[PDB]
Amino acid sequence: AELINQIGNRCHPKLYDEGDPSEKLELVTGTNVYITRAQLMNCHVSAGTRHKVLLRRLLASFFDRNTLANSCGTGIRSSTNDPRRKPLDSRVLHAVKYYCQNFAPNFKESEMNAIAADMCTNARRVVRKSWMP
DNA sequence: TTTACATGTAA
DNA sequence: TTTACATGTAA
Repeated sequence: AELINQIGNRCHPKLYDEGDPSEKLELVTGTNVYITRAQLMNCHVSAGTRHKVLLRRLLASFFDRNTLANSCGTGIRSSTNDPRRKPLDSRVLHAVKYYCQNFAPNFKESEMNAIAADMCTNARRVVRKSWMP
């Protein structure tokens, strides 16, 4: 095919393959991280060219608010505040980050970790604390 | 009310 | 310098 030489879009190859929206795509080959075509599509539409928002929508696709609130972001170091906070799932985080650094080669590791920490930080400012003494 | 991005801290 | 973090801001 006349298309092999091209760099191509920096997205999931099957993403635009006309197919079942509920089909589970492996986000990055050999990571065992899956997402539905429809949901990955939804992440890309929402983000457009904003790699920062693409990171945020992918992370919210795997991690709900309570998981985010109880996580220390990437966990390169342990938490400053609450040592019971576990890192966000390391296998999911690497695949998501690898997928976004591949979607936007100027995205740096440290910007990506800073966004992941902010997700958790936002989840904690929203989660309502207990009203017990 | 929520959150993407900004600001600046503590260790 | 780095990184998890709470908070400020704008929409």
